[PDB]
Amino acid sequence: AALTRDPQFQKLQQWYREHRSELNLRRLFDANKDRFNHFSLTLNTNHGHILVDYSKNLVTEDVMRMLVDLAKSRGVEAARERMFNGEKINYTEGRAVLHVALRNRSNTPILVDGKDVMPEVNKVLDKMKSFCQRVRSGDWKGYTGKTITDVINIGIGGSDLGPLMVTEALKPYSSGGPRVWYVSNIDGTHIAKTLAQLNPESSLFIIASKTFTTQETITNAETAKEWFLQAAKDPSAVAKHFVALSTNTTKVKEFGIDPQNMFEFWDWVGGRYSLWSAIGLSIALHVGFDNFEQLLSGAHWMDQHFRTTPLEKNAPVLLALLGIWYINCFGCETHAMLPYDQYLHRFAAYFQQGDMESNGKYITKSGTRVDHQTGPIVWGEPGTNGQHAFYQLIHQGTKMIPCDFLIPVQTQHPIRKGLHHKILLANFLAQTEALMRGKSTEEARKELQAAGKSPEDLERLLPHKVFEGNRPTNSIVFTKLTPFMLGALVAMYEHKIFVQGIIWDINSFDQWGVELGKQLAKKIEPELDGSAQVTSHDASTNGLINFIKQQREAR
Amino acid sequence: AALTRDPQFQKLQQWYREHRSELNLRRLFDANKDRFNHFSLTLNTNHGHILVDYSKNLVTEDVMRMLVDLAKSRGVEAARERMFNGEKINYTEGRAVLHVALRNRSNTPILVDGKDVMPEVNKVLDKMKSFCQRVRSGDWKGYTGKTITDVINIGIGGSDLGPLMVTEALKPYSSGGPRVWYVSNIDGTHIAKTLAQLNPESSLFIIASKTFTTQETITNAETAKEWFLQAAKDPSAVAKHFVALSTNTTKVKEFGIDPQNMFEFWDWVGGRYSLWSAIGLSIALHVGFDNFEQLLSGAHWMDQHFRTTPLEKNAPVLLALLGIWYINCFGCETHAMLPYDQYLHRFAAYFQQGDMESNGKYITKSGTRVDHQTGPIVWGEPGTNGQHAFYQLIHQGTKMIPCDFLIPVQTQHPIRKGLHHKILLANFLAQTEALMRGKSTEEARKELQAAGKSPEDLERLLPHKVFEGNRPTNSIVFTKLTPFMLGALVAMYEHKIFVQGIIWDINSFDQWGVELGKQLAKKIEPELDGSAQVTSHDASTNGLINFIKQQREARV
Repeated sequence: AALTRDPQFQKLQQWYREHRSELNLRRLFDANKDRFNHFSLTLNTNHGHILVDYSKNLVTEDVMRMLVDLAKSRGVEAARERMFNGEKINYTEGRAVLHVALRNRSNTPILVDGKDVMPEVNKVLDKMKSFCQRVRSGDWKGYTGKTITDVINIGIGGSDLGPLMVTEALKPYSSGGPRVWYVSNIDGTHIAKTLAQLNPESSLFIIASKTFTTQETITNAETAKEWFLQAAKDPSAVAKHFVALSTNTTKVKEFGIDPQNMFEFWDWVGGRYSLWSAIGLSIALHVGFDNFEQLLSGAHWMDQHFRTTPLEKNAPVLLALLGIWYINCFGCETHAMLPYDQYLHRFAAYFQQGDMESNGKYITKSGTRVDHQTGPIVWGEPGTNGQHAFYQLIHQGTKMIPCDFLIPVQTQHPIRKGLHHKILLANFLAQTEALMRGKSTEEARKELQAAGKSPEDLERLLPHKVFEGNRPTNSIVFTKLTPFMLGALVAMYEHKIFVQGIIWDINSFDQWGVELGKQLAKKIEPELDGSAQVTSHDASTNGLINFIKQQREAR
Repeated sequence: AALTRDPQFQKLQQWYREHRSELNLRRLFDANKDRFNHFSLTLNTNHGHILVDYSKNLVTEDVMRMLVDLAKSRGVEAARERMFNGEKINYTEGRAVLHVALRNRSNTPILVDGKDVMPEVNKVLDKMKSFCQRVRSGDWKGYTGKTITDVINIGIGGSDLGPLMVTEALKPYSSGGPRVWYVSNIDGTHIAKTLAQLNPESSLFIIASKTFTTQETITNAETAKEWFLQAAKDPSAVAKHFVALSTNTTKVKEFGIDPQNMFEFWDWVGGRYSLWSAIGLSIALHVGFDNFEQLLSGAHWMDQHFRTTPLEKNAPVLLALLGIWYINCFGCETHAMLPYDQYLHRFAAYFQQGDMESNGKYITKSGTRVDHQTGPIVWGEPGTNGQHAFYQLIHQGTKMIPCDFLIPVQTQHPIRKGLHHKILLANFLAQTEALMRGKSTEEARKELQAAGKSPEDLERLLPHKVFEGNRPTNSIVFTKLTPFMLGALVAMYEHKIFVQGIIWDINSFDQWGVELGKQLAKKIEPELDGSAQVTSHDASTNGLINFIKQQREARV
């Protein structure tokens, strides 16, 4: 595969084989009091600063140089330019990759097949702005003349996770907006428990689906429309309560949706990169279009940082390279994302899709199977909650787990004269310090003697109180989690994912891996109907189906 | 370490070396039309059936036999009896491990230091029952004479995740109960945004902490009490709106809560095993104490299953053993929990604590460092949501990821004459079928030809459409997600975690790993006050602190 044959990758491997045991963070920090300055970036966006502190990583200046040389050798800069120039870098689907055009506040032309996309982008944005103002002002009324109080986004995957994560993160900015609800699961619990809390007269449903044929989304959409019409009766009332994020005008009209309330997007918007498009309509409804534009503008800022900054100082590149080091050299299967911010409680879950569906791949551009690792398993919960759930394992288990710790300097809720945020910050800082430093046998012994333990007591407990440390982390600290700042942070990780995928020589922008399960579910659905035993699959699938049929009729 | 020196483990590692490249699930199923019968268990709890189908695992009868031989050699049954008999098996802390006592509905005596714990378990349960009846009926009035409409649990870690997961999972059983809210993060967003939605006249706060010194919980509690008194003014009104769940009578009294408003538990209730105790009070308030007793009864049934069933047919043991196989022979770092149930959306997150804080260890009973893997990273989201997020990596990534797929046969919401649940069941079944079967080059080529692709386009696309398969799963199917059945399922994984801990010779029941971060946060706290530069740590900690101080004063 391309990566394994790359001479800079082999150089990196050889260094790792020879020098791994020099990489002790305590020793590295004791030997270089300038280490923070050498291995951190400060970004001034003009709308807050971002400090990317990567100094608690198992790197030296030589390792960083080797990693930048690998990004050069693997052609990261040229790939980036192909992305931004509208070239068809989604090569298995023959498609451009232009989430960057969605937020191109400069309106610099970006051509696909020699035709600037920016006018179509801005046309949809202008329709979003108009519709948002009509709904939020009370001008748009439901079928009995009431203003909209609840907006229900129905969609799966990329049509769900981004808008949910952002409206959760930007909840303080929703004054004057309707409540937002997200229905994604086909499990009928999800739509049913949502509908039970809503009034049809004042609810607006947003059906998010390019095809308007997606099975889970359209089934949920049909269930919502049945509930709605059980109240309203008149099919013409659907057009006051249902809009579409889609291009299938025919299916949209057939559903009962006025086609001027179809908000379009394009094939070069991947679902897991789509919150910047029409898919973000629920964001703009909730926090207002001005704040949605701020979200776009932050992403645009980070797009320019990624385009103009030398690789050795380029935040998404450096994040990507550190990840390559831990994945392909240390062999770490996972990457933890730990935001110390309750509003970001769905941030890690968003990047499960964005990272794992992008880079959970094993065929390269040439059709060759990889012979190395690709994307990691991403996971996490917000701090400080995760501290009382799983940090025991991060500190004292048998797994090396690279962690990104993120936090805003300024809280949206400075209650108690700042006391809560002060304690939050202190834990953010202490945890990465603890992971780095650990606590030696001698240090733990001293503590146990001071506590008065008997000599046999102390020797018993002592090994359990030792922290081996040397556990690496990134700390990402930013002034305040505003719409602009969130946009910049999300875009940063988008470009990290891109850089990693170029290095591995995979297509970060397709998802052929979802097809087999879809095909097999369609074959099973009709077999569940009626009471006959099923024999057409492997013995386990049959056995499960026949247990299901047996237990359908248990009291 | 003990495990590595165990002769049955060595025989497992040899079998793995000599036959690993022989375990292909398509071939196993083709060779053995009885593979599902031989590699599944059906349990009749008398309150729903449980099918634990472990046949899509990379195992043969010989592996399963070697795995059970390991369980006997590592002494799982004796260790189990020690736990159930009240011995001090939390050996680093000198404590018993008796969450099974909390749900011991048979009231068989369990002695600790020569005294039966059951009378006190039941005294607290009776107190919980009376309190829940009074609050739920409207008998219990707030300071202005109103009934309670909102219950707010303030607690973190083990005093939060359990009660939250269960109230979320059992939301259909909460008709007539007050709304429940969970405040856990120290981040002031969490309490602030909650208090803004509440009326002090009808909100009941529950302060949950064994110790009652958890800094996050006591700070949150003080913030809530300040807010409450801003409206109520009269400090004696606090006894009508605040109760405590703790082991520390004295710390609770020192906070200013009336002592008959304290619901006690005991040092042998680990926080991450504590929802069965007083810590479950918010569950009982929300769904009623009768449904809480069913939850306890479910766990009690699984406790008896675990205690009385031969190892080779014992559900928690078999799950544990399959985990050992994937962790210590295949080297899988992670274990995914994928319930096809939106009500279980917080189940995986609960077992992140239950599994990873228990078995995320590296020192054995003899004080020796392990020289093998211990507990995995647990993660997951409910299906079908996870399906559209990260299954691409499970199918076509470079990682082996043992997955548990869980689903109830009967939905709580049989809308559209069952259509939604039919589709959910189909996806539940197809995904494990797909992970097992894959799709070969030959099969993918035929599909592309049938779809009319040109030879150039076919050959360009073909390798991307191939699924290597052979990815193993458990399927856990149960009649219905009732209070009883949730109790049985949570207990089943508790005992899985116990068995794995005994096999690795670690302590599943301590958590010394959390101390260093707590000590270092206490030192940093005072340093954040005032504008002075901090120089007392490593350069990164200093540099972060000084950036925080710089930017605290920024106007964005």
